Amino acid sequence: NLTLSDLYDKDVVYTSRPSDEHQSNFLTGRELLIANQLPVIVHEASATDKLHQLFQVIGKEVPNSIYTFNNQQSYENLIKQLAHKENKKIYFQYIHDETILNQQYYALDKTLFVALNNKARIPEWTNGKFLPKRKVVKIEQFENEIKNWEFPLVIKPGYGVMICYHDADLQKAITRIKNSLIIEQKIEEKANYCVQFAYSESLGIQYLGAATQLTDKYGFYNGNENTTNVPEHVIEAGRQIMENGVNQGFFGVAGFDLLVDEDDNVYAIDLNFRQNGSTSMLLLANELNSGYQKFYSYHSKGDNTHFFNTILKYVKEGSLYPLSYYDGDWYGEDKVKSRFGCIWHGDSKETVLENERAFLAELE
Ligand SMILES: Nc1ncnc2c1ncn2[C@@H]1O[C@H](COP(=O)(O)OP(=O)(O)O)[C@@H](O)[C@H]1O
Ligand SMILES: [Cl-]
Ligand SMILES: [Mg+2]
Ligand code: NA
Repeated sequence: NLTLSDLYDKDVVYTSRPSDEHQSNFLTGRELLIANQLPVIVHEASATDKLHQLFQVIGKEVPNSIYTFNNQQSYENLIKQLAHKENKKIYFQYIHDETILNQQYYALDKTLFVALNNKARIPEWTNGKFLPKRKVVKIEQFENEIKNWEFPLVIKPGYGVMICYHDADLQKAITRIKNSLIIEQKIEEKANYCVQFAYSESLGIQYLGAATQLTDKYGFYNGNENTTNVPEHVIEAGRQIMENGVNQGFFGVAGFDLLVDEDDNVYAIDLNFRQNGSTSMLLLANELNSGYQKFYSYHSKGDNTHFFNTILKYVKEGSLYPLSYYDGDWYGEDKVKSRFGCIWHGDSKETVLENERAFLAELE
């Protein structure tokens, strides 16, 4: 299976940190087990002895090719040092301000990265295909325009995504809104997929697989599950979107949130020209039970020692594959909440989800 160094040239250094600072630090370790030879910028608390212990159980090692930082200033100074004095190109997962690093030191064209990930611009990347009823509306005209829409509908920035089923939901959304907004019909989906692809010049476009997104009825993220039953026309919709981005210079990993309705129509509701936590579930498939897999993340309830030791219990049982660990005790005992990203895997959904619930009960 592919690793990230297969996609990125030797001069690239990778950061998955968003520009909650502790949650952002926790994300720096997200890709460590798939990075291989790619150097990764990681918070010190994301690679303590606790991470080494978890990886050791499953026969993995922490990459030696990490650069660490411990606060905002050290993060920003490290980026400048690598680009200005070590001839590195920085591959970002999230938009960073120009004061941090001028565009000429980006591994991937910043203007293209912003355009590919701009939700208002989805129709450009699908060539007008795969769209629900959807309009981009300036905020001053929004309240009057929204009266023309039937429920259920979705409001997105052009607060986060606001799914509205009725007038009460809409009035709450309007209060939170008070330059542009996306209004979209809420599709009554029978399936969703996050379909993922990689590209490099030597490899061409490669389909990596797909994960289902677990979301509540308001779209809030509750994890990702494995799936091998992706319809060919869903894969092809994703491949077309990938090719559109690649043709303008995209390289690396991308994932597309594709919904399918009861008539098998495909809707592209979110394009992520960047990777996510579930990319690791696809690329580590050789080490996971294929029966059922669920990727998610968890926070300490307070006692970081009990959090870690409960995690270690389940890792040693073999049900729980550790991906990332932010050690809040790096700041002092229980001063900051530890955080953990992982894959539950096993023979069936029933047994795996029972293990997850047992773990959550043991924590609380
Ligand atoms: N038009 C839509 N129809 C149905 N569900 C939607 C729609 N837009 C968003 N959702 C739901 O909300 C979730 C989050 O929306 P998304 O646009 O993917 O935002 P994010 O950028 O936070 O991923 C989706 O995964 C899906 O479950
Ligand atoms: Cl843009
Ligand atoms: Mg999404
Ligand atoms: Na996106």
